[PDB]
Amino acid sequence: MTPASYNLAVRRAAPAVVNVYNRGLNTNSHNQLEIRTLGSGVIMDQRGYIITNKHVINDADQIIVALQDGRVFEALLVGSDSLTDLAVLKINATGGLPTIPINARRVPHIGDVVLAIGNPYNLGQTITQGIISATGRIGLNPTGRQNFLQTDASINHGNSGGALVNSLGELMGINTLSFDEGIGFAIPFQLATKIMDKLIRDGRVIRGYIGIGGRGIVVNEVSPDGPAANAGIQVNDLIISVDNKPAISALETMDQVAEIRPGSVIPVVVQLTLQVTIQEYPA
Amino acid sequence: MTPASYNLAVRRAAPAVVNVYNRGLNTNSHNQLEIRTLGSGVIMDQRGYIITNKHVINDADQIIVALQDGRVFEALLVGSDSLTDLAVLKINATGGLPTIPINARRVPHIGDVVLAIGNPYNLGQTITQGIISATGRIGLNPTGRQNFLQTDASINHGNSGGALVNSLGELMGINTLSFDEGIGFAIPFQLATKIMDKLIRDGRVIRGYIGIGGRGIVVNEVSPDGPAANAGIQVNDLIISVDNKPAISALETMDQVAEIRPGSVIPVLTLQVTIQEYPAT
Amino acid sequence: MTPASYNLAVRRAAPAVVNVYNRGLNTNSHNQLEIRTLGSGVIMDQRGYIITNKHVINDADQIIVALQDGRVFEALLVGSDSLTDLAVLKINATGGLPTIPINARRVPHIGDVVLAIGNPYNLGQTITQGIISATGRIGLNPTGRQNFLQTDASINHGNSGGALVNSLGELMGINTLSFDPEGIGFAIPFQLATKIMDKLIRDGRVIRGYIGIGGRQGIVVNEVSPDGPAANAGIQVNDLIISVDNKPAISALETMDQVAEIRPGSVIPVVVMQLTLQVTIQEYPATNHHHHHH
Repeated sequence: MTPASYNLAVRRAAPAVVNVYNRGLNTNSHNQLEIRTLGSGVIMDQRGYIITNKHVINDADQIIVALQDGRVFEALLVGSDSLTDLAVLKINATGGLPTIPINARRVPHIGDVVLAIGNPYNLGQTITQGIISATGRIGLNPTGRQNFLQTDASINHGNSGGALVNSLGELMGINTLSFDEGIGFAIPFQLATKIMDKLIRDGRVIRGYIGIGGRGIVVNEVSPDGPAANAGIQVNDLIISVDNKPAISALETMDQVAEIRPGSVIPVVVQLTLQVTIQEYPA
Repeated sequence: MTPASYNLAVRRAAPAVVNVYNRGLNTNSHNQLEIRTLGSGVIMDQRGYIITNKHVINDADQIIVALQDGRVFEALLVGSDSLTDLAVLKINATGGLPTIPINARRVPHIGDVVLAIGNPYNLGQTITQGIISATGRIGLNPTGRQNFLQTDASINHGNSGGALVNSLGELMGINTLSFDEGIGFAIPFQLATKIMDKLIRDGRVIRGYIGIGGRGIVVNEVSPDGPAANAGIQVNDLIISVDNKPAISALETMDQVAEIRPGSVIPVLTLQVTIQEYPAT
Repeated sequence: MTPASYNLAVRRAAPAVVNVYNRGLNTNSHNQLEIRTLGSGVIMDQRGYIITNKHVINDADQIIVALQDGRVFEALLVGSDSLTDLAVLKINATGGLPTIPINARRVPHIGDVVLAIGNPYNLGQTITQGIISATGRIGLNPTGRQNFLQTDASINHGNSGGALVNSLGELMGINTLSFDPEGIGFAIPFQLATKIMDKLIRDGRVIRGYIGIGGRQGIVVNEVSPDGPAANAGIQVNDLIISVDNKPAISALETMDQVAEIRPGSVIPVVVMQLTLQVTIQEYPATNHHHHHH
């Protein structure tokens, strides 16, 4: 017979999970480059773009990336995002690079078997398995850990920034050491992809803000003094059209707003059409 | 090729797992119902019965149940049992209720893949995967967590009182934290079912108690003047037969004793013994 | 539609996993064999040899083994090995024994599903599942936890000395509590455990060949310990080894594992760069200092 195994997922995806090293110049008294932090990362494509955790590369003076095939490269930071604890690096790829399998049409399901791939510097590349416990949201509106992907695969320091893949080796998400026990989190791959593209284009993730709450949609708390204030909007009414389409849920409405570029003026129903200019999510 | 997955089990079972909120008036003073303890529960049937843990509902003064589909209900406490940390609730079943898949003929086996489904109101409904490490006894004589079903599927607070199902979505047990590292406990579903019915029938679990720790069956203790001392029972003699059936093993006889109602007199020479309700905990 | 299950692996392998009890005569204040330390062990074959952990049987005044089917036996300590934390026990059972399924041709793969079977006397036989996170090395040459097999199957006190098996019930390794580790367990790869057990059965201890080199179409000497088989012969520091005992000297690790396998006292030819040199291999420097870093 054939022993049950997830080796196919490993062979397919593991070569694209790298070791990421944050090194500093003022870490020791002799001003010699020294490791301050370690982590994992995922090569996204052949141009040399790698996704890792922001907390892994914070304040580094030199970022080194090491691959399983032995190659070592210095990486450049292209940008980071505190809300997702994601950062994007850029290595100068010569001779081709291994890249993570991705299936943009695949829809992750609660209960899908998942493998967490991390290259802890304390024990070599490691793999652990669990399942997807909650799928998380892929929109740009920040809502906290409860909306990241959750899994019971062991996620720890030698995993963080590494990959979460299904049994086919396809990228399900980017492992991230906690947020907000026995449960780990990851940024859904669909959001991790959107964030990387935004970080390459602009050097930061620009989100659309409107300062409103609720749960038609009832404006529960909308007095952040943001845009919703400097326009037609009371602290106790019900909005209808987010812009030109129904405002079912608050969550599924803050995502539309997040994608709206700052400076844009849109029509917020409530039926006195009061226009508002979207701002850039607070620092 | 399709990704390996236990989503089938999830689709079938998760809608039947609910959040349970234990509110309390004499929570801090305004004398207003403040949420004191959260938990999970399993909707068992269309009559609206729900199984959760006894620790979740202790001192509630008001219990609320929220289903994954959004509906919220006030719940009636129909009974609870300390020995198994189970409690039964009942809610309005009018509009139809999602129910947990259950197969009474399904024999659980060590090695079976199981999913632990808990509805914590902090990170939402969470599903974890493991296997059954030990099947546990389904008898009524209380013994201890050791005889409960054991699994390595993460069992925590946002799980406690929730469901443990197999890959078909069928109920294997009810997750319980602890009350007779890496391993969690659950009440086997066959015991949970028997406990729930006894609670519906009498409002409490009534257990037979003879008081003969037979560690044939070699007796070993009958000191608390138990209904054994008050009959033809020594202190270190064996037991060839009880209630008229064989006396093969001790744990299968104690579950048997706990199954006969208190008062009744049966043959245990032969000084017809009288079973008396288990000692109130 | 039958539920997903690893019960088959359980039925084949769990019977071979036993409880091991280590007692001592001066445990209490009455001078009676008092259960000190517990553990698990695995019956490797019908003759009655059993593998368990060294730390479980250390300082044992009497070792007893209890099988799942009830049978209970007193056991003989045939030997142990600190480096791998393994020990071998022997029990005389004339009525047939349940043995662990073993397939010497199976090659373990990273991602293979595994079950950790531990027979503790606190919760009964325990079974947990995970996968192989890293396969580990199988040579005799000392290495430390980093090269044992790694798994996310949970490895604790009630597992140690127990079995790690694949979904067919075949032995992948022997569970061992850490070495050299958060939610990661270690096991001695079965190929290594089998070699160790054979050596313990024959010699009562593991005898490893030593050549005295730390050299990382040839090998580059890094160090040449004082008074070692290499030190006391043609070898100083930057010498290029072409082959040892007339065998292509490709890798340092392969060559070191090859030396560990050579009986001490043997005299072998070591080609360097042309320059043939006769070296008499010694026993591996006796020292329980290997996993300390000190």
